[PDB]
Amino acid sequence: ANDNSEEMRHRFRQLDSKLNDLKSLLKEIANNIK
Amino acid sequence: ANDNSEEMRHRFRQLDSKLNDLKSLLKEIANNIK
Repeated sequence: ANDNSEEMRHRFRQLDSKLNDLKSLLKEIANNIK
Repeated sequence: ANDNSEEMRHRFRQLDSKLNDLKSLLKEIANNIK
């Protein structure tokens, strides 16, 4: 049983968590400046 | 031997490095404002 969907999928999930970390950083700066 | 997984994969790696550069910029601004 072999597939290449889950490896790109796991890439998508880890970049999604990176983007959410970046969103948390942006909302941190949004709370700090205001 | 032909595949299209590695070209989209290399796109994913170069955008991941772009995102990490953006994270370094955000942490630079996070260090500068504070």
